[PDB]
Amino acid sequence: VKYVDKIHIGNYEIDAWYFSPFPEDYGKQPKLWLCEYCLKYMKYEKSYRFHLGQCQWRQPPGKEIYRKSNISVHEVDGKDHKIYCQNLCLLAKLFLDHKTLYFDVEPFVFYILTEVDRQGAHIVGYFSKEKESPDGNNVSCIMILPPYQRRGYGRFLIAFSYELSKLESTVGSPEKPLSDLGKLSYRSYWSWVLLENLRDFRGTLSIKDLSQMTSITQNDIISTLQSLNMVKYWKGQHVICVTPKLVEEHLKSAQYKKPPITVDSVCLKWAPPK
Ligand SMILES: O=C(NNS(=O)(=O)c1ccccc1F)c1cc(F)cc(-c2ccccn2)c1
Ligand SMILES: [Mg+2]
Ligand SMILES: [Zn+2]
Repeated sequence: VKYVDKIHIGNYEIDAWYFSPFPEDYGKQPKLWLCEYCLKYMKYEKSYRFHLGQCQWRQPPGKEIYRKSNISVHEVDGKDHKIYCQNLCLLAKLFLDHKTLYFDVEPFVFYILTEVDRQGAHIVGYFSKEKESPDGNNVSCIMILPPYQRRGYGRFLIAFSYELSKLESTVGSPEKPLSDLGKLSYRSYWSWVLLENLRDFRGTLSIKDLSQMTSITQNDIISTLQSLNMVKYWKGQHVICVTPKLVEEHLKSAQYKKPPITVDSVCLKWAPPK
């Protein structure tokens, strides 16, 4: 009843954070070996090395809905690529506590973030999304592989998820409960997006205005402004209350000085030209 506790994927060895229900015989091995392109999981270095020489995948399946320079996103329908998405969900569960869904991947669309070189498109992370979210969740689960965490890739995927919400003419919010790292990442993302808009629009924006500009829900906006102490309350209404000294002294922290990977909406292929 040994669990999977270590994986080898690409040129990375990664320790597990949580139990993932790989078949029992796969957990018995010291490490489990993942093809970084098709996400097939294997029990031995020799089966892994043989697969690397045979596997012709060099990128995620599905449609490449984003490509700028060597940063790429693939949209993968869980129904059209069931095995690939199950493998993805088992991999993700090694690093996600709350994720309970691994094999019934059909209700979901998966957005795979990759980093490309001459060899292929190397998986960095993903977020899943319900094709029909009754709550209004524009992200179900989001996971960045540990060697890529805290390096801007999670920020890119969060920004990407709100770009999709904009093109759908809707607001959206990540599904709860958030992971520990997702909660910090969303709070940091919401802060920068809201603080940048208030700096560049003179604050002449309501909470509803910000919600339409960013596809962030009014609730997530309000709780973020509350954390920034930038909202007044008047007769049941939340009112933005902000000055330049407030905006700048919150913006000029070290948090908002790493240059992001940036979602260039020009390179997002949402609708075909015909
Ligand atoms: O890698 C991430 N965060 N660091 S970040 O990209 O540089 C960044 C900077 C500023 C603002 C936001 C932001 F994401 C990241 C983001 C998430 F949503 C989830 C996970 C995650 C959680 C659980 C397991 C694996 N992965 C990791
Ligand atoms: Mg590790
Ligand atoms: Zn493969």
